[PDB]
Amino acid sequence: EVLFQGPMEMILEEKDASDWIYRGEGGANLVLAYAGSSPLFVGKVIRIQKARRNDKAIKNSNGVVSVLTSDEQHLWRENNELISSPNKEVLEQRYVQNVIIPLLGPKHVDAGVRVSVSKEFLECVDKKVTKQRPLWRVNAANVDTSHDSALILNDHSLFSQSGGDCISVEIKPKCGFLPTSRFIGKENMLKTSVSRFKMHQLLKLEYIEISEESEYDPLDLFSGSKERVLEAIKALYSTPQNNFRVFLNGSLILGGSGESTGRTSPEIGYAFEDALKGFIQSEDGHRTECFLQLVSDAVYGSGVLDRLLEIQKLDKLDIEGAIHCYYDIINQPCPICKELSLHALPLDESLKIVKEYLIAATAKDCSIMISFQSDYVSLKPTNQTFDYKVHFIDLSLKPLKRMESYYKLDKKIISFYNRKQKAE
Ligand SMILES: O=P(O)(O)O[C@H]1[C@H](OP(=O)(O)O)[C@@H](OP(=O)(O)O)[C@H](OP(=O)(O)O)[C@@H](OP(=O)(O)O)[C@H]1OP(=O)(O)O
Ligand SMILES: Nc1ncnc2c1ncn2[C@@H]1O[C@H](COP(=O)(O)OP(=O)(O)O)[C@@H](O)[C@H]1O
Ligand SMILES: [Mg+2]
Ligand SMILES: [Zn+2]
Repeated sequence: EVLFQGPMEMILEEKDASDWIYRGEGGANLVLAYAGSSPLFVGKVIRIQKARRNDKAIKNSNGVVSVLTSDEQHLWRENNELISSPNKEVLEQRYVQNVIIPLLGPKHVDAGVRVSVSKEFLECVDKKVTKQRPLWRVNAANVDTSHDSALILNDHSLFSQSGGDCISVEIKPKCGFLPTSRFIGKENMLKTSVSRFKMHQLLKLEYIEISEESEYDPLDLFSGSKERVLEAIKALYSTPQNNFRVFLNGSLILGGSGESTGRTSPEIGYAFEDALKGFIQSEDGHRTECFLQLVSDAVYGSGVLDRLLEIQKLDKLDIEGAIHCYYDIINQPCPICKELSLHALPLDESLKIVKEYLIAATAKDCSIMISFQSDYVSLKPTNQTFDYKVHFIDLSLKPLKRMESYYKLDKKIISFYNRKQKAE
Protein backbone atom coordinates (compact mmCIF):
# COMPACT_ATOMS: atom_id res chain seq x y z
CA GLU A 1 0.00 0.00 0.00
CA VAL A 2 1.30 3.44 -1.04
CA LEU A 3 -0.01 6.89 -0.11
CA PHE A 4 -1.38 8.83 -3.08
CA GLN A 5 -2.12 12.53 -3.28
CA GLY A 6 -5.73 13.50 -2.73
CA PRO A 7 -7.66 14.73 -5.78
CA MET A 8 -6.28 17.92 -7.31
CA GLU A 9 -7.59 19.76 -10.34
CA MET A 10 -5.19 19.87 -13.29
CA ILE A 11 -3.52 23.21 -14.06
CA LEU A 12 -1.64 23.85 -17.31
CA GLU A 13 1.50 25.93 -16.66
CA GLU A 14 3.96 27.81 -18.83
CA LYS A 15 6.11 24.71 -19.31
CA ASP A 16 3.26 22.64 -20.75
CA ALA A 17 2.74 25.05 -23.65
CA SER A 18 5.35 23.15 -25.67
CA ASP A 19 3.20 19.99 -25.60
CA TRP A 20 0.46 21.50 -27.78
CA ILE A 21 0.54 22.13 -31.54
CA TYR A 22 -1.75 24.18 -33.79
CA ARG A 23 -4.68 22.20 -35.20
CA GLY A 24 -6.81 25.08 -36.49
CA GLU A 25 -9.17 27.91 -35.59
CA GLY A 26 -12.56 29.39 -36.37
CA GLY A 27 -13.69 32.93 -35.68
CA ALA A 28 -14.01 32.52 -31.93
CA ASN A 29 -11.69 29.68 -30.86
CA LEU A 30 -8.16 28.36 -31.41
CA VAL A 31 -7.65 24.59 -31.25
CA LEU A 32 -4.46 22.70 -30.40
CA ALA A 33 -3.67 18.97 -30.48
CA TYR A 34 -1.65 17.35 -27.70
CA ALA A 35 1.85 16.34 -28.77
CA GLY A 36 3.06 14.83 -25.48
CA SER A 37 2.79 11.45 -23.82
CA SER A 38 0.74 12.11 -20.68
CA PRO A 39 -2.28 9.76 -20.55
CA LEU A 40 -4.55 12.65 -19.44
CA PHE A 41 -4.13 14.28 -22.83
CA VAL A 42 -3.23 11.66 -25.46
CA GLY A 43 -5.98 11.74 -28.08
CA LYS A 44 -7.33 15.11 -26.86
CA VAL A 45 -7.45 18.65 -28.18
CA ILE A 46 -7.60 21.85 -26.11
CA ARG A 47 -10.04 24.59 -27.19
CA ILE A 48 -8.87 28.13 -26.35
CA GLN A 49 -11.12 31.17 -26.65
CA LYS A 50 -9.85 34.14 -28.66
CA ALA A 51 -10.16 37.86 -28.04
CA ARG A 52 -10.65 40.38 -30.81
CA ARG A 53 -7.95 42.99 -30.49
CA ASN A 54 -10.37 45.95 -30.18
CA ASP A 55 -13.17 44.40 -28.10
CA LYS A 56 -14.06 45.95 -24.74
CA ALA A 57 -14.88 43.53 -21.93
CA ILE A 58 -18.48 43.05 -20.78
CA LYS A 59 -19.04 44.57 -17.33
CA ASN A 60 -21.99 44.66 -14.95
CA SER A 61 -23.25 47.84 -13.28
CA ASN A 62 -20.43 47.61 -10.69
CA GLY A 63 -17.79 47.62 -13.42
CA VAL A 64 -16.92 43.95 -12.93
CA VAL A 65 -16.07 41.88 -16.01
CA SER A 66 -18.99 39.47 -16.32
CA VAL A 67 -20.04 36.42 -18.29
CA LEU A 68 -23.53 37.44 -19.49
CA THR A 69 -25.33 40.74 -19.94
CA SER A 70 -28.51 41.26 -17.95
CA ASP A 71 -30.45 40.75 -21.19
CA GLU A 72 -28.75 37.38 -21.80
CA GLN A 73 -29.19 36.39 -18.15
CA HIS A 74 -32.92 36.89 -18.71
CA LEU A 75 -33.05 35.28 -22.15
CA TRP A 76 -31.41 32.07 -20.92
CA ARG A 77 -33.00 32.04 -17.43
CA GLU A 78 -34.86 28.76 -17.99
CA ASN A 79 -31.65 27.01 -16.80
CA ASN A 80 -30.43 28.31 -13.41
CA GLU A 81 -26.96 26.77 -13.78
CA LEU A 82 -26.33 28.15 -17.27
CA ILE A 83 -26.93 31.78 -16.28
CA SER A 84 -24.89 31.30 -13.07
CA SER A 85 -21.77 30.30 -15.04
CA PRO A 86 -18.69 31.95 -13.42
CA ASN A 87 -16.64 32.13 -16.65
CA LYS A 88 -16.89 31.62 -20.42
CA GLU A 89 -15.77 27.98 -20.37
CA VAL A 90 -18.37 26.88 -17.83
CA LEU A 91 -20.86 28.92 -19.88
CA GLU A 92 -20.05 26.96 -23.04
CA GLN A 93 -20.04 23.62 -21.17
CA ARG A 94 -23.48 24.22 -19.63
CA TYR A 95 -24.83 25.61 -22.92
CA VAL A 96 -23.94 22.42 -24.76
CA GLN A 97 -25.01 20.19 -21.85
CA ASN A 98 -28.24 21.94 -20.92
CA VAL A 99 -29.57 23.54 -24.13
CA ILE A 100 -28.17 21.65 -27.13
CA ILE A 101 -27.89 18.03 -25.94
CA PRO A 102 -31.59 17.84 -24.93
CA LEU A 103 -32.35 18.80 -28.56
CA LEU A 104 -29.59 17.01 -30.50
CA GLY A 105 -29.03 14.00 -28.27
CA PRO A 106 -25.89 12.89 -26.44
CA LYS A 107 -24.53 10.30 -28.88
CA HIS A 108 -22.77 12.75 -31.21
CA VAL A 109 -22.22 15.68 -28.82
CA ASP A 110 -19.84 16.29 -25.93
CA ALA A 111 -19.77 19.35 -23.66
CA GLY A 112 -16.03 18.94 -22.93
CA VAL A 113 -14.03 18.89 -19.68
CA ARG A 114 -12.66 22.11 -18.16
CA VAL A 115 -8.97 22.53 -17.33
CA SER A 116 -7.35 25.44 -15.48
CA VAL A 117 -4.58 27.37 -17.24
CA SER A 118 -2.08 30.00 -16.19
CA LYS A 119 -1.85 33.37 -17.89
CA GLU A 120 1.70 32.34 -18.88
CA PHE A 121 0.48 29.10 -20.47
CA LEU A 122 -1.90 31.06 -22.67
CA GLU A 123 0.74 33.67 -23.53
CA CYS A 124 3.29 31.06 -24.59
CA VAL A 125 0.70 29.14 -26.60
CA ASP A 126 -0.28 32.43 -28.24
CA LYS A 127 3.38 33.06 -29.11
CA LYS A 128 4.21 29.54 -30.30
CA VAL A 129 1.42 29.18 -32.88
CA THR A 130 1.45 32.65 -34.45
CA LYS A 131 3.56 31.46 -37.39
CA GLN A 132 1.02 28.68 -38.08
CA ARG A 133 -1.98 31.03 -38.19
CA PRO A 134 -3.39 32.81 -41.24
CA LEU A 135 -2.08 36.36 -41.11
CA TRP A 136 -5.58 37.84 -41.37
CA ARG A 137 -6.63 35.77 -38.32
CA VAL A 138 -3.65 37.19 -36.42
CA ASN A 139 -4.51 40.75 -37.48
CA ALA A 140 -7.99 40.31 -36.00
CA ALA A 141 -7.61 38.37 -32.75
CA ASN A 142 -5.30 36.48 -30.41
CA VAL A 143 -5.67 34.13 -27.45
CA ASP A 144 -7.68 35.70 -24.65
CA THR A 145 -5.06 35.60 -21.93
CA SER A 146 -7.49 36.88 -19.28
CA HIS A 147 -9.13 33.44 -19.04
CA ASP A 148 -8.29 30.97 -16.27
CA SER A 149 -9.83 27.91 -17.98
CA ALA A 150 -9.95 26.07 -21.28
CA LEU A 151 -11.80 23.03 -22.61
CA ILE A 152 -10.36 19.56 -23.23
CA LEU A 153 -12.08 17.59 -26.00
CA ASN A 154 -11.59 14.22 -27.65
CA ASP A 155 -9.59 14.50 -30.86
CA HIS A 156 -12.05 13.35 -33.54
CA SER A 157 -9.44 13.12 -36.30
CA LEU A 158 -8.09 10.09 -34.43
CA PHE A 159 -10.12 6.89 -34.28
CA SER A 160 -7.77 6.00 -31.45
CA GLN A 161 -7.98 4.54 -27.93
CA SER A 162 -4.59 -0.95 -33.42
CA GLY A 163 -6.65 -0.26 -36.54
CA GLY A 164 -4.20 1.47 -38.86
CA ASP A 165 -4.72 4.84 -40.49
CA CYS A 166 -7.65 7.12 -39.69
CA ILE A 167 -9.03 9.47 -42.34
CA SER A 168 -11.33 12.05 -40.78
CA VAL A 169 -13.51 14.56 -42.60
CA GLU A 170 -14.88 17.82 -41.23
CA ILE A 171 -17.98 19.31 -42.86
CA LYS A 172 -19.27 22.80 -41.99
CA PRO A 173 -22.70 22.40 -43.54
CA LYS A 174 -24.24 25.86 -42.88
CA CYS A 175 -28.00 26.45 -43.22
CA GLY A 176 -29.99 23.79 -45.04
CA PHE A 177 -33.42 25.35 -45.67
CA LEU A 178 -35.14 28.28 -47.31
CA PRO A 179 -37.20 30.71 -45.16
CA THR A 180 -40.95 31.10 -45.68
CA SER A 181 -41.38 34.08 -43.33
CA ARG A 182 -44.20 36.54 -43.94
CA PHE A 183 -41.81 39.25 -42.74
CA ILE A 184 -39.68 39.02 -45.89
CA GLY A 185 -40.77 41.91 -48.11
CA LYS A 186 -41.37 41.66 -51.82
CA GLU A 187 -38.09 43.39 -52.68
CA ASN A 188 -36.33 40.53 -50.81
CA MET A 189 -38.30 37.73 -52.47
CA LEU A 190 -35.21 35.92 -53.74
CA LYS A 191 -34.54 34.95 -50.11
CA THR A 192 -37.36 32.40 -50.39
CA SER A 193 -35.80 30.59 -53.37
CA VAL A 194 -31.99 31.03 -53.13
CA SER A 195 -30.04 29.72 -50.14
CA ARG A 196 -28.31 32.14 -47.77
CA PHE A 197 -25.11 30.21 -48.46
CA LYS A 198 -25.35 30.82 -52.21
CA MET A 199 -26.10 34.54 -51.83
CA HIS A 200 -23.34 34.98 -49.26
CA GLN A 201 -20.81 33.46 -51.67
CA LEU A 202 -21.31 36.43 -54.02
CA LEU A 203 -20.57 38.94 -51.25
CA LYS A 204 -17.57 36.92 -50.06
CA LEU A 205 -16.27 37.06 -53.65
CA GLU A 206 -16.81 40.84 -53.80
CA TYR A 207 -14.63 41.17 -50.66
CA ILE A 208 -11.88 38.83 -51.92
CA GLU A 209 -12.47 36.33 -49.12
CA ILE A 210 -12.70 33.52 -51.71
CA SER A 211 -11.31 33.11 -55.22
CA GLU A 212 -14.47 31.57 -56.73
CA GLU A 213 -18.07 30.77 -55.81
CA SER A 214 -18.47 27.38 -54.17
CA GLU A 215 -20.19 24.55 -56.00
CA TYR A 216 -21.59 23.39 -52.65
CA ASP A 217 -25.32 23.85 -52.07
CA PRO A 218 -26.49 23.05 -48.50
CA LEU A 219 -29.98 22.30 -49.82
CA ASP A 220 -28.47 19.22 -51.49
CA LEU A 221 -26.75 17.95 -48.35
CA PHE A 222 -29.84 18.43 -46.15
CA SER A 223 -32.20 16.95 -48.76
CA GLY A 224 -32.39 13.47 -47.28
CA SER A 225 -31.82 12.04 -50.77
CA LYS A 226 -28.71 9.86 -50.94
CA GLU A 227 -28.08 11.02 -54.51
CA ARG A 228 -28.16 14.73 -53.66
CA VAL A 229 -26.00 14.07 -50.59
CA LEU A 230 -23.32 12.54 -52.83
CA GLU A 231 -23.49 15.58 -55.14
CA ALA A 232 -22.85 17.85 -52.15
CA ILE A 233 -19.79 15.85 -51.06
CA LYS A 234 -18.39 16.02 -54.60
CA ALA A 235 -19.09 19.77 -54.54
CA LEU A 236 -17.35 20.23 -51.18
CA TYR A 237 -14.37 18.26 -52.48
CA SER A 238 -14.17 20.49 -55.57
CA THR A 239 -14.49 23.83 -53.71
CA PRO A 240 -13.75 23.16 -50.03
CA GLN A 241 -13.59 26.84 -49.03
CA ASN A 242 -14.00 26.60 -45.23
CA ASN A 243 -16.72 23.93 -45.41
CA PHE A 244 -14.63 20.76 -45.97
CA ARG A 245 -11.39 19.38 -44.51
CA VAL A 246 -9.79 15.93 -44.63
CA PHE A 247 -7.23 14.69 -42.11
CA LEU A 248 -4.90 11.70 -42.32
CA ASN A 249 -4.05 10.64 -38.76
CA GLY A 250 -4.75 14.18 -37.60
CA SER A 251 -2.78 15.97 -40.33
CA LEU A 252 -4.59 18.12 -42.90
CA ILE A 253 -4.50 16.68 -46.43
CA LEU A 254 -7.31 18.74 -48.02
CA GLY A 255 -8.79 22.11 -47.11
CA GLY A 256 -7.46 25.21 -45.39
CA SER A 257 -5.62 25.67 -42.09
CA GLY A 258 -7.62 28.09 -39.95
CA GLU A 259 -9.28 29.56 -43.04
CA SER A 260 -10.99 28.90 -46.35
CA THR A 261 -8.94 27.53 -49.25
CA GLY A 262 -9.19 27.56 -53.02
CA ARG A 263 -10.61 25.06 -55.48
CA THR A 264 -9.11 21.58 -55.69
CA SER A 265 -6.92 21.82 -58.81
CA PRO A 266 -5.63 18.81 -60.78
CA GLU A 267 -2.38 18.90 -58.78
CA ILE A 268 -4.09 19.06 -55.37
CA GLY A 269 -6.22 16.18 -56.64
CA TYR A 270 -3.11 14.12 -57.45
CA ALA A 271 -1.55 14.74 -54.02
CA PHE A 272 -4.84 13.84 -52.36
CA GLU A 273 -5.25 10.75 -54.56
CA ASP A 274 -1.75 9.75 -53.45
CA ALA A 275 -2.57 10.53 -49.81
CA LEU A 276 -5.31 7.88 -49.91
CA LYS A 277 -2.74 5.22 -50.86
CA GLY A 278 -3.48 2.10 -48.83
CA PHE A 279 -6.49 3.43 -46.93
CA ILE A 280 -8.69 2.80 -49.98
CA GLN A 281 -7.72 -0.18 -52.16
CA SER A 282 -8.13 1.04 -55.73
CA GLU A 283 -6.11 1.50 -58.91
CA ASP A 284 -4.45 4.92 -59.24
CA GLY A 285 -7.12 7.45 -60.17
CA HIS A 286 -10.12 5.90 -58.40
CA ARG A 287 -9.42 6.08 -54.66
CA THR A 288 -10.83 9.58 -54.24
CA GLU A 289 -14.11 8.80 -55.99
CA CYS A 290 -14.40 5.80 -53.67
CA PHE A 291 -13.51 8.12 -50.77
CA LEU A 292 -16.33 10.55 -51.62
CA GLN A 293 -18.86 7.71 -51.80
CA LEU A 294 -17.62 6.55 -48.38
CA VAL A 295 -18.10 10.03 -46.90
CA SER A 296 -21.49 10.29 -48.59
CA ASP A 297 -22.64 6.90 -47.27
CA ALA A 298 -21.60 7.83 -43.72
CA VAL A 299 -23.36 11.21 -43.84
CA TYR A 300 -26.56 9.76 -45.28
CA GLY A 301 -26.41 6.55 -43.24
CA SER A 302 -25.98 8.23 -39.87
CA GLY A 303 -28.87 10.65 -40.41
CA VAL A 304 -27.23 13.20 -38.11
CA LEU A 305 -28.25 16.00 -40.51
CA ASP A 306 -31.97 15.32 -39.96
CA ARG A 307 -32.04 16.44 -36.33
CA LEU A 308 -29.56 19.26 -36.97
CA LEU A 309 -31.89 20.73 -39.59
CA GLU A 310 -34.90 20.74 -37.23
CA ILE A 311 -32.83 22.91 -34.87
CA GLN A 312 -31.83 25.28 -37.67
CA LYS A 313 -35.56 25.59 -38.38
CA LEU A 314 -36.05 27.06 -34.90
CA ASP A 315 -35.35 30.22 -36.93
CA LYS A 316 -39.03 30.37 -37.80
CA LEU A 317 -39.50 34.01 -38.80
CA ASP A 318 -36.13 34.81 -40.41
CA ILE A 319 -33.94 37.58 -39.04
CA GLU A 320 -36.30 40.02 -40.77
CA GLY A 321 -39.01 38.94 -38.35
CA ALA A 322 -36.90 38.10 -35.33
CA ILE A 323 -35.17 41.50 -35.30
CA HIS A 324 -38.44 43.13 -34.16
CA CYS A 325 -38.69 40.78 -31.16
CA TYR A 326 -35.08 41.65 -30.35
CA TYR A 327 -35.86 45.34 -29.86
CA ASP A 328 -38.90 44.50 -27.72
CA ILE A 329 -36.79 42.18 -25.55
CA ILE A 330 -34.37 44.97 -24.59
CA ASN A 331 -37.28 47.49 -24.51
CA GLN A 332 -35.91 49.77 -27.22
CA PRO A 333 -38.08 51.54 -29.83
CA CYS A 334 -37.89 49.57 -33.06
CA PRO A 335 -35.67 51.26 -35.69
CA ILE A 336 -36.85 48.81 -38.35
CA CYS A 337 -40.47 49.99 -38.00
CA LYS A 338 -41.50 53.51 -39.08
CA GLU A 339 -46.01 47.36 -36.73
CA LEU A 340 -48.28 45.00 -34.81
CA SER A 341 -48.25 41.23 -35.06
CA LEU A 342 -44.75 40.90 -33.60
CA HIS A 343 -44.76 44.04 -31.47
CA ALA A 344 -48.14 43.17 -29.92
CA LEU A 345 -46.85 39.81 -28.64
CA PRO A 346 -46.46 39.20 -24.90
CA LEU A 347 -42.90 39.56 -23.65
CA ASP A 348 -42.53 35.80 -23.08
CA GLU A 349 -43.26 35.07 -26.75
CA SER A 350 -40.70 37.63 -27.99
CA LEU A 351 -38.13 36.11 -25.64
CA LYS A 352 -38.94 32.62 -26.95
CA ILE A 353 -38.58 33.73 -30.62
CA VAL A 354 -35.20 35.33 -29.98
CA LYS A 355 -33.88 32.45 -27.86
CA GLU A 356 -34.87 29.95 -30.55
CA TYR A 357 -33.23 32.20 -33.15
CA LEU A 358 -29.92 32.07 -31.28
CA ILE A 359 -30.22 28.30 -30.79
CA ALA A 360 -30.83 28.05 -34.54
CA ALA A 361 -27.75 30.22 -35.16
CA THR A 362 -25.68 27.71 -33.13
CA ALA A 363 -26.94 24.93 -35.42
CA LYS A 364 -26.32 26.86 -38.65
CA ASP A 365 -22.62 27.31 -37.81
CA CYS A 366 -21.48 24.04 -36.19
CA SER A 367 -19.36 21.35 -37.84
CA ILE A 368 -19.41 17.58 -38.10
CA MET A 369 -16.35 15.35 -37.91
CA ILE A 370 -16.57 11.82 -39.32
CA SER A 371 -13.62 9.50 -38.65
CA PHE A 372 -13.09 6.27 -40.58
CA GLN A 373 -11.23 3.06 -39.75
CA SER A 374 -10.87 -0.05 -41.93
CA ASP A 375 -21.72 1.85 -37.18
CA TYR A 376 -19.72 0.91 -40.27
CA VAL A 377 -19.72 1.59 -44.00
CA SER A 378 -18.73 -0.86 -46.73
CA LEU A 379 -18.11 0.44 -50.24
CA LYS A 380 -19.95 -1.46 -52.96
CA PRO A 381 -17.01 -0.80 -55.39
CA THR A 382 -13.81 -2.24 -53.90
CA ASN A 383 -15.22 -4.51 -51.15
CA GLN A 384 -13.85 -2.96 -47.96
CA THR A 385 -15.49 -2.35 -44.58
CA PHE A 386 -14.94 0.81 -42.52
CA ASP A 387 -16.02 1.65 -39.01
CA TYR A 388 -16.97 5.27 -38.56
CA LYS A 389 -17.94 7.69 -35.81
CA VAL A 390 -19.65 11.07 -36.14
CA HIS A 391 -19.28 14.01 -33.76
CA PHE A 392 -20.52 17.59 -33.70
CA ILE A 393 -18.16 20.40 -32.85
CA ASP A 394 -18.49 24.14 -32.39
CA LEU A 395 -22.00 24.19 -30.92
CA SER A 396 -21.25 27.58 -29.43
CA LEU A 397 -23.52 30.04 -27.67
CA LYS A 398 -24.03 33.21 -29.74
CA PRO A 399 -24.06 36.67 -28.10
CA LEU A 400 -27.50 38.26 -28.00
CA LYS A 401 -26.05 41.58 -29.17
CA ARG A 402 -25.31 39.92 -32.52
CA MET A 403 -28.99 40.20 -33.54
CA GLU A 404 -28.22 43.73 -34.80
CA SER A 405 -25.19 42.49 -36.79
CA TYR A 406 -27.21 39.57 -38.18
CA TYR A 407 -29.83 41.98 -39.49
CA LYS A 408 -27.22 44.29 -41.02
CA LEU A 409 -25.29 41.46 -42.69
CA ASP A 410 -28.53 39.92 -44.01
CA LYS A 411 -29.57 43.27 -45.46
CA LYS A 412 -26.14 43.56 -47.06
CA ILE A 413 -26.31 40.07 -48.61
CA ILE A 414 -29.76 40.35 -50.19
CA SER A 415 -29.15 43.94 -51.31
CA PHE A 416 -25.96 42.96 -53.12
CA TYR A 417 -27.48 39.79 -54.58
CA ASN A 418 -30.42 41.83 -55.96
CA ARG A 419 -28.09 44.41 -57.53
CA LYS A 420 -26.15 41.63 -59.24
CA GLN A 421 -29.30 39.89 -60.46
CA LYS A 422 -30.66 43.24 -61.71
CA ALA A 423 -27.54 43.57 -63.88
CA GLU A 424 -29.16 42.12 -67.01
O1 LIG B 1 -14.56 33.04 -39.48
P1 LIG B 1 -15.14 32.08 -40.49
O2 LIG B 1 -14.29 30.85 -40.65
O3 LIG B 1 -15.63 32.77 -41.75
O4 LIG B 1 -16.49 31.50 -39.81
C1 LIG B 1 -17.49 32.38 -39.30
C2 LIG B 1 -17.62 32.07 -37.81
O5 LIG B 1 -17.92 30.69 -37.62
P2 LIG B 1 -16.89 29.72 -36.79
O6 LIG B 1 -17.16 30.02 -35.34
O7 LIG B 1 -17.27 28.31 -37.17
O8 LIG B 1 -15.49 30.05 -37.26
C3 LIG B 1 -18.69 32.95 -37.16
O9 LIG B 1 -18.89 32.60 -35.79
P3 LIG B 1 -17.89 33.19 -34.64
O10 LIG B 1 -16.75 32.21 -34.66
O11 LIG B 1 -17.47 34.57 -35.08
O12 LIG B 1 -18.77 33.17 -33.42
C4 LIG B 1 -20.03 32.82 -37.89
O13 LIG B 1 -20.93 33.77 -37.34
P4 LIG B 1 -22.37 33.39 -36.73
O14 LIG B 1 -22.31 31.94 -36.34
O15 LIG B 1 -22.53 34.32 -35.55
O16 LIG B 1 -23.36 33.67 -37.85
C5 LIG B 1 -19.93 33.06 -39.39
O17 LIG B 1 -21.15 32.66 -39.98
P5 LIG B 1 -22.08 33.54 -40.94
O18 LIG B 1 -21.21 34.10 -42.03
O19 LIG B 1 -23.10 32.53 -41.46
O20 LIG B 1 -22.70 34.59 -40.08
C6 LIG B 1 -18.82 32.23 -40.05
O21 LIG B 1 -18.66 32.66 -41.42
P6 LIG B 1 -18.82 31.74 -42.75
O22 LIG B 1 -19.29 30.39 -42.29
O23 LIG B 1 -19.85 32.47 -43.58
O24 LIG B 1 -17.43 31.78 -43.35
N1 LIG C 1 -12.88 18.04 -30.84
C1 LIG C 1 -12.13 18.22 -31.93
N2 LIG C 1 -11.43 17.21 -32.51
C2 LIG C 1 -10.68 17.40 -33.60
N3 LIG C 1 -10.57 18.60 -34.22
C3 LIG C 1 -11.23 19.69 -33.75
C4 LIG C 1 -12.06 19.56 -32.55
N4 LIG C 1 -12.59 20.77 -32.29
C5 LIG C 1 -12.13 21.62 -33.25
N5 LIG C 1 -11.31 20.98 -34.11
C6 LIG C 1 -10.62 21.59 -35.26
O1 LIG C 1 -10.24 22.93 -34.95
C7 LIG C 1 -10.93 23.87 -35.80
C8 LIG C 1 -11.51 25.09 -35.07
O2 LIG C 1 -12.45 24.72 -34.05
P1 LIG C 1 -13.83 25.53 -33.71
O3 LIG C 1 -14.23 25.16 -32.29
O4 LIG C 1 -14.82 25.30 -34.84
O5 LIG C 1 -13.42 27.10 -33.75
P2 LIG C 1 -14.49 28.29 -33.44
O6 LIG C 1 -15.14 27.88 -32.14
O7 LIG C 1 -13.69 29.56 -33.32
O8 LIG C 1 -15.42 28.27 -34.63
C9 LIG C 1 -12.03 23.09 -36.49
O9 LIG C 1 -12.23 23.60 -37.81
C10 LIG C 1 -11.57 21.65 -36.44
O10 LIG C 1 -10.81 21.23 -37.56
MG1 LIG D 1 -17.42 29.52 -33.04
ZN1 LIG E 1 -40.36 46.61 -35.40
